[PDB]
Amino acid sequence: GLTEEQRMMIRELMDAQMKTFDTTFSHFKNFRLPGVSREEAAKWSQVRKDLCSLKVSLQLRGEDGSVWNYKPPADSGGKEIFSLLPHMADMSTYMFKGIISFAKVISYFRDLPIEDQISLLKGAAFELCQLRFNTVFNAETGTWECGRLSYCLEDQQLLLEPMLKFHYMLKKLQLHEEEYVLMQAISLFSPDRPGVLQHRVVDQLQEQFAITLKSYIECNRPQPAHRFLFLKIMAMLTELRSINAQHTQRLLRIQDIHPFATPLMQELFGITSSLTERHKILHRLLQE
Amino acid sequence: GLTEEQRMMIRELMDAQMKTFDTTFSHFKNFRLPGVSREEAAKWSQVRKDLCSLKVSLQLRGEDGSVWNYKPPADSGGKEIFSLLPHMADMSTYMFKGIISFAKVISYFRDLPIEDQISLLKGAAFELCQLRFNTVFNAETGTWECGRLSYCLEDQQLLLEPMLKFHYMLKKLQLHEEEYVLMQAISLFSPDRPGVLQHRVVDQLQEQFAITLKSYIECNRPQPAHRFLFLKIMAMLTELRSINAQHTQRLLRIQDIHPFATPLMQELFGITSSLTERHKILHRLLQ
Ligand SMILES: CC(=O)O[C@H]1CC(=O)OC(C)(C)[C@@H]2CC(=O)[C@]3(C)[C@H](CC[C@@]4(C)[C@H](c5ccoc5)OC(=O)[C@H]5O[C@]543)[C@@]12C
Ligand SMILES: CC(=O)O[C@H]1CC(=O)OC(C)(C)[C@@H]2CC(=O)[C@]3(C)[C@H](CC[C@@]4(C)[C@H](c5ccoc5)OC(=O)[C@H]5O[C@]543)[C@@]12C
Repeated sequence: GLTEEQRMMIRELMDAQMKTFDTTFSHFKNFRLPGVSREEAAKWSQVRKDLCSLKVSLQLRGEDGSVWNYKPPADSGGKEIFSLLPHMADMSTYMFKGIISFAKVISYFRDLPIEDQISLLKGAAFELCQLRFNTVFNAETGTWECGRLSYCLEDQQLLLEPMLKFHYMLKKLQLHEEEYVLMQAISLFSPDRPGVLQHRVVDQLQEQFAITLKSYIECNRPQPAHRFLFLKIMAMLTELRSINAQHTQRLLRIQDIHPFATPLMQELFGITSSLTERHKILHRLLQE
Repeated sequence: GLTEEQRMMIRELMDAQMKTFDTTFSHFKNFRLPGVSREEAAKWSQVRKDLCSLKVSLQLRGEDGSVWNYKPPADSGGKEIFSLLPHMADMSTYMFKGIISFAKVISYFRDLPIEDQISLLKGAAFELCQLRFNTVFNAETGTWECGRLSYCLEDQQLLLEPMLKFHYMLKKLQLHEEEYVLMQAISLFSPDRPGVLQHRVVDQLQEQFAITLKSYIECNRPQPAHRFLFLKIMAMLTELRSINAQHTQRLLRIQDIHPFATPLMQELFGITSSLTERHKILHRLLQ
């Protein structure tokens, strides 16, 4: 059995997840929709590879049963490849606000100095976003099922995209809600994000989330399908950190030649004195 | 061959058609799109019948190669069934303006008194719209191809709807452009529309268009096998008159419980002193 502190810890994380993850996306509104020669050669070739890996069609089900479907242009060579970027920025921004609320509700996060709160969220927002997205990923259809919104991979050869491989591999672990939310906490409380000052405090917090996860698995996963599950999850978290870094770089290349990121995204990802001045939205959201 | 008069009359109609039928729908813009308790319940049950006979899906192909597609809901029970009415009011209004412009170009129509011009257009506008829609109808895919915009039947049992049976049958006749525009003229110059005063003058003009059509077919098509093509065309026109009456009743019932018609549609369909004063937009458009 788990200890009382471990049971209480899982209860609090799960309560926070339920309060701050709009899994039906009911309150995601007012978003944008696609309308109805030197080193620049190499910059465009890269950004074209970057966006082609991120290629999905979009579905919007009306309350009535009606369905709008958007298929992106099939090409790659001009401003047509950027047509979903405003929408993607709005969705991402909505998800990031839910993750910021997730952190704020957690006692262990609330008590950190506000500058470390900023640094941890800068370091983890994309990671916790993928973890939440994975819970609504349908691996059979290659579709993220977001309430009335659906994102469907265009189309083996897609497993070559580390982002997509992550989602398929994580889904195959068949994790419980408790295990997702402990992955979120472990990634959130990463002691070695840039700018974090209380390394030792955050590190001791992370270690207790990891011990709670390992213990949860031991009490609830007797089957041989789940041998080494704890260590697989920890490896997946290390992979998520690498995919995080590849995205930060990917986003900056796209932003350079085609601005699209929202102000909160620019703050989270470093797009241009002290930590609190340079992140006024994050600072405001944390004081609320 | 045709008489030189007949040849000139066909050329006038072809020129009017060329000037006023935006066959690619390039200038249909700014249209609306479906957003992202006694006798009254008996009115709703009839309007539900009226609307589900008028259900298509909507496709919009962007210039960049992207495609937006809209599927309408199942009837259920509520205002969801009205979701495409604003868009259709915009399509119809666009098509009606092109038909008013069509009529205006034609010497034989221009020479009629303004009140009969109004009456003939009120009587025939919907018919000429369907004749023009037929020319962009793809019978194999059940789709009206309107440039970058398509209306697709969803789906044998749809041949039960007179409107759809009309488009499939007319398409099967494989008419020439010249035969369609003569069909438009014969429908437009119908003497028996409500309010027409110069019945005999209009009847004689219609007969000259019918005679021109009959002779066109005699002279251009391989005599036998097209033996009764003219009469088949005339029977399609009769059927179009009845579809026009059914749709007017349909539109009026829908309008009553869910207003959607544009001002021009209100004038054309009688939706509320002299015929001019009750049709100020039509009057303006004709001068
Ligand atoms: C692979 C991809 O296309 O991802 C698409 C669809 C998809 O296949 O899977 C998931 C769910 C993983 C993926 C999650 C995700 O992270 C978002 C929401 C993303 C859309 C584009 C980006 C990457 C956006 C960006 C960055 C640069 O150009 C756009 O940057 C962001 O921070 C995030 O919005 C995302 C989404 C929906
Ligand atoms: C069967 C149907 O779904 O018809 C659809 C699609 C279709 O399959 O075929 C065509 C293309 C011929 C057909 C032509 C047509 O006439 C319009 C534009 C119509 C939509 C509804 C109506 C009838 C509208 C009305 C009246 C009452 O409620 C709306 O009134 C009007 O005057 C016209 O807009 C029309 C349209 C697009």
